[PDB]
Amino acid sequence: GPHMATGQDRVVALVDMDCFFVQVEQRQNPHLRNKPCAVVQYKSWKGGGIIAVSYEARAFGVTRSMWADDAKKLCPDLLLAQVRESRGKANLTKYREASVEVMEIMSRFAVIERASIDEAYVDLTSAVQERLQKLQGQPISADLLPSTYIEGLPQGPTVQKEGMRKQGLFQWLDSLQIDNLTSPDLQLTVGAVIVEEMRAAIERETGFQCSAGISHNKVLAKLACGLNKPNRQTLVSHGSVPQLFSQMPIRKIRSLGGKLGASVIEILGIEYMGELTQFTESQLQSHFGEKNGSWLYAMCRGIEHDPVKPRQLPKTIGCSKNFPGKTALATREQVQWWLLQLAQELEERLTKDRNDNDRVATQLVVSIRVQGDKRLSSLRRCCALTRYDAHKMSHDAFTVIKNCNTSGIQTEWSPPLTMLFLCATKFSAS
DNA sequence: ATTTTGACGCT
DNA sequence: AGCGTCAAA
Ligand SMILES: [Ca+2]
Ligand SMILES: [Mg+2]
Ligand SMILES: [Mg+2]
Repeated sequence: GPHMATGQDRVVALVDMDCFFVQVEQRQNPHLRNKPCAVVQYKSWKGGGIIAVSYEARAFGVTRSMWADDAKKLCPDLLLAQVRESRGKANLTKYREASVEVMEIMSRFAVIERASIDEAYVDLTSAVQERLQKLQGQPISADLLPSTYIEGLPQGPTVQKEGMRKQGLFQWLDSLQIDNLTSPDLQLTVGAVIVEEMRAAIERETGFQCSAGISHNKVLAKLACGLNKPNRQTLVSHGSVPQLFSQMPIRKIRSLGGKLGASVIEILGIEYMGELTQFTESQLQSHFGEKNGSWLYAMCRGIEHDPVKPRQLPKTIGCSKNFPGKTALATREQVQWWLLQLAQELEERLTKDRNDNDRVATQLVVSIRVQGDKRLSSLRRCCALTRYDAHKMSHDAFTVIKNCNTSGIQTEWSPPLTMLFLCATKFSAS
């Protein structure tokens, strides 16, 4: 009771751009705005693979990973924007640069952890304390929270979505204890005010809309974010966790969407996150290991301590290309030419990175896949990255992989290569 | 024949 | 160091 830590010590937000690559293309081409549209890579095979989908097109059932020919079967008027191709491969530069726009805006408000090209965690604890001091116990107006949902509300004794949103927000604000600067619910509420301001700044200065979750840790913030998409933000309080988790499939919590979450379900014979509360910490550790067991015991109670790491820039810079089916590289000069294309894109991005961010990569990671291999990577080998030189980098990658060739033949390559991947890693300040 | 990414844990 | 997991668009 009095010594039971409740995981209410921080205010953490997760901001995620809505249908991000689509929004980048729609900002560039106004003909695509407010339309069912998608972003596609390549075009020859089945119209290209869809990698992002507007909410208008999602209403027709269009999804990511769909071939555009099939998506057009669901959505005959679907508009498409193609990823740029350079040196024979898809090139994501436009989206990386849009991401920088958004991340630099967010960093004005607080320390951020770049979580992916279009999402960042925000540690708002300090900013919240300062805003609380400036407000002088003044109550928080619903007008400061015009796109915020309070998960779990309204409850107790309208048929429209905005009307529900407002009633729950009213109930929340009417219950708030604003005279206590230490109340975690008030801190989350002020966090939500700041996130409204952050999201307005992002939209004003880029045109991009986003959603956000606000809660006491990264996992709950990430979950909250997805509850009301697009263009809305959701506050998940500590008190909301029991009800929220009671029907929440385990696979919806970050890191449990894969094999571990499957084993939790299988071994324990449960379906929802809240059912985890009925096991002791030692039981969970026995099944899933010391670290996972401790994490699960705390997480099913809404508690998690993983910090928002101060890192706005990616730690690796990589280029990769698949060679599916019959395109798999079967000659030496094929392998070498594609290694060079990858190395040239890598050198461009690396030189830009060094100029912008005062750092130099020191290691080159070469990874390949062989035809008929189960895994995504069949082999991974490192070498020194000493010069931002695409010919040297491609030569060194070839040197470290040349020995994979089972061909007794000079020119030929066997087994054929279905994937090449060059990654620059191990950055040092420059 | 989703493809092209990025972070982190285990041994 | 190399492999595997989990996740983004
Ligand atoms: Ca997104
Ligand atoms: Mg995202
Ligand atoms: Mg997504």
